[PDB]
Parts: sequence; C-alpha cells; structure tokens
Amino acid sequence: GEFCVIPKMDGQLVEKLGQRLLPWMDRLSSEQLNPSIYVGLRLSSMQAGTKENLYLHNLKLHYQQCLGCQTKISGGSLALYLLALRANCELLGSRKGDRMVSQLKWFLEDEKKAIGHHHEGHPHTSYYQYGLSILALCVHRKRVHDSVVGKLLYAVEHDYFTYQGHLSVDTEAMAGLAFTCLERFNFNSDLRPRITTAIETVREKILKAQAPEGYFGNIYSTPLALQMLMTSPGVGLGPACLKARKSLLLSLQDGAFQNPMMISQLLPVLNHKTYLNLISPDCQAPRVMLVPATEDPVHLSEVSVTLKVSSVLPPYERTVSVFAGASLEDVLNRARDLGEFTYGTQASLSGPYLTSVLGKEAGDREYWQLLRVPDTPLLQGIADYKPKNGETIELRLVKM
Ligand code: B12
Ligand SMILES: [Cl-]
Ligand SMILES: [Cl-]
Ligand SMILES: [Cl-]
Ligand SMILES: [Cl-]
Ligand code: NA
Repeated sequence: GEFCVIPKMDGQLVEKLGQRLLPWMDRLSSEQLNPSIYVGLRLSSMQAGTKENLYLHNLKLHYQQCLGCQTKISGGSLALYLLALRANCELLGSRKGDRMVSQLKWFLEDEKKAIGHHHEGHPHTSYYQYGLSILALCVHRKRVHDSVVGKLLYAVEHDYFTYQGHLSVDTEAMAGLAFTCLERFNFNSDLRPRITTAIETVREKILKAQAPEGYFGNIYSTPLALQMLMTSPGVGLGPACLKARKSLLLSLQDGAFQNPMMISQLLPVLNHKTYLNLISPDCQAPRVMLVPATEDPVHLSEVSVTLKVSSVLPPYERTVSVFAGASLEDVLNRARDLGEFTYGTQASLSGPYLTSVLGKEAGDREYWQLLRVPDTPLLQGIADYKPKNGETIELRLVKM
C-alpha cells in the first residue's frame, strides 16, 4: 500500500490519448517540434514506429542549429531536449565537454544571478524551468554548483511558488524530481540534509493538495504530482494514488488531455514511469504501435459565450455564437470577425499563448489571464478550452 500505482486504467481511453499525439509526429518544423512529446511517447505503453526516429532527427537539427535559428531557445526547452536524448539512451559530454551542457549550466547561472543573494529577485523564466534544467543535467550525470541548487531549495523551504501566478503543485513537483535525481547521485553532498528534507516537504505538500475528487491541485498538475509520488514508496501513497486514478479516468471521459504537452506528461505515469527513469532507461520497452483514429462527425449545434475585457479602455464585452465544441480561440476569432476586437499570440510548447488583446501587449512580469466569470482561472489555454453555453470568459492583464 506504499507504492503509487494506477491500476485498471481503461484501455481504450489510454489508446485514444496516444492516438491524439500520433498526428503531431508529422509536425516537424522548428516552430512546432516539442521534445516533451518524444519523451512522453518513449516512456509510454505506445509507440509511433519510424515516425519517432524522424522526430528525434529533427529535434537534433533544431536544437543544434539554435546553439539559422528563428526563435531563441529557453533553458527549459533545451532541458526537455536533453530529456529526449536520454529517452533514446543517448548521453551528452561523458568523454568531452559539450556545448549544450554548458549552455544549460549557464542558463542556471543566469537565473541564479537574477534571483540574487537575498532571494529578493525572480528568475527571468520560472522556478519550473529552473528545476527542470537541474533535473535534465542530472540525468546526463552532470552536476551544478551548490549555489544554483540552493536557490531552488530555498524556494521550496519558504513556500515561494505560492506568490507566483500559478498556485498549484507543478513547480513543487518538478523541484522534487530534480532533488530526487541529485539524491540518487549524491550530488551537492554538502546540501544533502536540505535535499532529503525538501523531497519529504514536496511529497507532503502534494498529498495535502489532494482534492476530495482525487486530483492534486488540479487535473493538469496531477501528472507531475504522480511522477513525484512514483519515485519512491511511502505511507498512504497507495490509497492517494488510487483516488487520483479515479479523477484521471473521469477527466478522460470528460474530454480532458487533448493538449499534446499535457498528454506527454500523463503518458509516462500511466505506464508507471517518470523522468527519473531517464537516468537508466529501457530503450527496448514493450510498446504497441499507434494507428490513426477515425474523424468525429461535424456538428451544427451552437453555444452562446460572452467575451469580456476590462483591462483596456474602453472595456469590451460581446456575446457571440460559435459551434459547440469550438475553442476559446474560435470565440476570439468570431469577436474579431464581428468588430474591432483584436488579439495576438506567440507559439509555445503548450500551443498558442495569448500575449496581446485590443492592442495591449503584456509587459515583462505581466500576462493575460483567462477567467470564467466570476474570477475562476481556466485550466486550459485558448486553443483547448471549450466554452459552455451561457459562460462569460474574461481576459485580464495581471502581474506575474
Ligand atoms: C510557468 C507557467 C506559467 C507562467 C508563464 C510565464 C513564465 N514566467 O514562464 C504563467 C504564470 C504566466 C502561466 C500562465 C498560464 N498558464 Co501556465 N504554466 C506554467 C508552468 C508552471 C511551466 C511551463 C514551462 O515553463 N514549461 C517548460 C517550458 C520549456 O515550456 P514552454 O512551452 O516553452 O513554456 C511556456 C509555456 O508553458 C507558456 N505558458 C504557460 N502556461 C501556459 C498554458 C498554456 C495553455 C499555453 C498555451 C502556454 C502557457 O509559458 C512558458 C514560458 O514562455 C506549467 C506547468 C506544467 N505542468 O507544464 C503551467 C501550465 C502550462 N499553465 C497552465 C495554464 C492553464 C495557464 C493559463 C491558461 C492560466 C490562466 N487561466 O490564465 C495561463 C496562460 C494564458 C495565456 N496568456 O495564454 C496549465 C495548462 C493546462 C493545459 N490543459 O494545457 C499548466 C499545465 C498548469 C496547470 N496544471 O494548470 N503559466
Ligand atoms: Cl492493472
Ligand atoms: Cl455571433
Ligand atoms: Cl465590437
Ligand atoms: Cl491585439
Ligand atoms: Na474585425
């Protein structure tokens, strides 16, 4: 009863999850490649055959060219690439110095300097990318200076991620995964007392974030939370993870996990694997070939949705009709079709990220928050959220 397991998952719901990723395997441009998709598939019970090798080949070309390149690569994006390499049993820099290892180490040094000596500053990216980058170096058997690790320990020790925009456990779980890797290598040994305590702290916070329905924080934090719990057994994990199983099953029946990044975080845990398996991974794992799904019928049913923006002058409010199952992005496009509404996005590994509305671009340390009136942050982005009839969705420019 001490191991976190997810037994008896519906086989078809899982198959459909993998089928949703399969067509993304053909989206090979620098503008759409996502190393997390490759990782998630390799750690899953499913495979895409030779499409995987072509995906990895294109990942290598993209991340090597952007050391030609069109968009700059964040530290955490490089870290996910390092995870993809481990998923193919490849190791960087075991015999010579490696540019990518150095680039990622310097990203962390830059973020450490941004945080500052009194933890009075903030990362230029996020503590999520900070922890992800420590983890990715660690699975390649690369250590970082104690001073880098100390900043993440301090944030866990002082409940730092609560202030930040998101209030769930994704960042804490990622930090725990990083710490778990450090512990297994006995890296940063002077910090070992802090590291081992922080692992317990993170596990305890995850368990306390469990809702009666069974998810940890929210349904989309639940994959990384489950990874952290799956790294090691403990009292109560069996029952806690069985509750999470029920939450995941119901969410899948309700249409959750259509987003590729989210699918890629869920697939490993459904196969009882985590990013810690990338220290010593099976590259001969048993995995069933995916086949394309058949398209669902077209619909003429409609939903009425009100779009509201109070962060601009004059404010904006318009009720539009879109087809049922249309996305929030479709609602924005309909509003733009009908009048002077405008919006802008930028690409991310999670899909389109909203960056400007009605001519107002988010500044540094600002973002456009998506809310269901009154004041309930959405759990999905514009391309994936499917508004319900009679809802009002607000776009609000907030401070990070
Ligand atoms: C950091 C972060 C943020 C930061 C990003 C800014 C920063 N300083 O980096 C802030 C707080 C601003 C943020 C905002 C949002 N986020 Co957020 N975020 C994360 C987090 C913790 C890590 C992402 C990351 O760095 N990944 C690694 C890097 C390498 O990947 P990347 O794609 O290059 O990272 C970028 C994108 O993640 C993007 N971004 C962040 N969140 C989201 C969400 C969506 C749907 C999209 C398209 C983009 C996006 O910002 C990152 C930096 O540029 C994840 C947790 C997770 N489990 O993945 C949640 C997560 C991705 N976010 C989520 C959500 C829902 C949102 C919001 C829609 C919340 C809201 N209601 O407004 C908004 C985005 C709205 C918009 N403007 O498009 C969900 C998405 C779930 C899903 N079904 O896809 C996650 C999984 C958290 C959760 N468990 O609920 N987020
Ligand atoms: Cl089973
Ligand atoms: Cl309309
Ligand atoms: Cl209008
Ligand atoms: Cl705009
Ligand atoms: Na218009």
